[PDB]
Amino acid sequence: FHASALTRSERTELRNQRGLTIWLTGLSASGKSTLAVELEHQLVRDRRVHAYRLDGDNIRFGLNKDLGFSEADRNENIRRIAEVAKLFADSNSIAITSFISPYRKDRDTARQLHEVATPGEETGLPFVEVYVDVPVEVAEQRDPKGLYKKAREGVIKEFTGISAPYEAPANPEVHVKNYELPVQDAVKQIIDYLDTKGYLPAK
Amino acid sequence: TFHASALTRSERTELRNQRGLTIWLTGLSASGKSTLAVELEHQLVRDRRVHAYRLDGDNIRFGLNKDLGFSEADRNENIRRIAEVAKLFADSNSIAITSFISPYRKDRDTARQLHEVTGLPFVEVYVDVPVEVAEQRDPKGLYKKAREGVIKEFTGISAPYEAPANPEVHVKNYELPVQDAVKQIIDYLDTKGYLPAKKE
Ligand SMILES: Nc1ncnc2c1ncn2[C@@H]1O[C@H](COP(=O)(O)OP(=O)(O)O)[C@@H](O)[C@H]1O
Ligand SMILES: Nc1ncnc2c1ncn2[C@@H]1O[C@H](COP(=O)(O)OP(=O)(O)O)[C@@H](O)[C@H]1O
Ligand SMILES: Nc1ncnc2c1ncn2[C@@H]1O[C@H](COP(=O)(O)OS(=O)(=O)O)[C@@H](O)[C@H]1O
Repeated sequence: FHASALTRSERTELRNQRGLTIWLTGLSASGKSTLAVELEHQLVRDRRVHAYRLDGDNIRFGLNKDLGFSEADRNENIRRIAEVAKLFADSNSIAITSFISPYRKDRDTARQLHEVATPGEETGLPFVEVYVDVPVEVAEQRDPKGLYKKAREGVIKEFTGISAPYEAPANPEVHVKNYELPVQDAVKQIIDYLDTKGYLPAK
Repeated sequence: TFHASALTRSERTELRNQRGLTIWLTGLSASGKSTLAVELEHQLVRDRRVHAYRLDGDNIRFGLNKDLGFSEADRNENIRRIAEVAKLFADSNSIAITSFISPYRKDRDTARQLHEVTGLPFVEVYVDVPVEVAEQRDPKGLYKKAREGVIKEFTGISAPYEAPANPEVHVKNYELPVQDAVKQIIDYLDTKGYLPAKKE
């Protein structure tokens, strides 16, 4: 019987794909969730790989149902999400996250956790920071849930882009100017990048 | 010309060619949980060709749960988080394999309902050895430290272990080859049709 756990190399070959994390960041209504859902469809369906999205829906009322909006809780929220994305990446799955993650330190913390060697290997796992970029005016014109309106009326306290800052990434792996660009083209810009790094199986 | 709705379990199941579920190991320190987890993961990924992942002390205690100490509020939290992570894995159509002592019936029960509450299968595996067997293995000298009071509230010595009354799989993991134990688990999984067809 095997006494040593599967190595990244054995798992990579046996699962026939690599593991990495795709981290979307951008204003509310920039389209993070929209790109994540379609990106996941193509990866699993079109590319035949294991990919899984982490977002408010499966995190907020589960793993992080105990976190509020305090500085401490906001940091812990990001920390936990990052550790989880890392576990999926370590299992040779492609984790896709779509949290506003407004602060540079939010993404730095997630990147660092991924970029540090894993128990056994000499390297970490790829962390692909995708800036889903739209001017605030574009986000406000979308405002599907009315959040911006309620943000400009204090109904919502400190809202990214309105009463709290969004710190734009200077050097994201993928910068998607997600406006006046069809969703299919934006998702393609992402998949095309992944292919240039050979992060995906043939096709 | 794009998907507005996220992949459904049914579709992810078709596309991934496997079901997702959580195999929860529970038992005393040195009962053999990691050994079983490692070999089980090898067999599921290699021989059965599926996506499975072990959640053990290694990748959890120093990462996601590094902030957790030992107050009971902490041991409950440790278990709760692990259960939620296992569920996400099952939801992704992966077979999560967790190996934590998880001494309290309450925690395992809470973990289970998190899954069964349509829903994900939760296969509770009791990796059972009487305490004298675990204490004679004591590969890391933890039992010796517990006996000397160097480690307090040590499961099975100075803290309780609530054995599962009706676990899906009961492994009498003593004077038993690891291969036979893993086979017991995998065979149970096939009786439930949880795995794709065996490779020819
Ligand atoms: N490339 C795009 N072109 C036009 N509309 C888009 C595009 N991407 C996203 N949207 C639209 O913008 C709104 C916000 O998208 P959403 O995914 O909910 O954003 P976020 O997850 O960043 O809050 C939705 O109405 C969505 O359909
Ligand atoms: N079936 C077995 N028979 C005899 N020894 C075993 C068996 N399974 C595991 N062990 C031994 O027992 C020790 C504890 O196993 P381990 O898997 O680390 O336990 P646990 O993870 O439950 O604390 C190890 O030294 C291992 O080699
Ligand atoms: N007080 C303690 N009780 C039990 N295990 C302990 C204790 N202190 C340290 N350990 C170590 O931590 C492992 C148990 O950790 P877990 O499996 O994560 O336990 S659980 O109860 O929270 O599920 C044991 O194998 C042992 O190496």
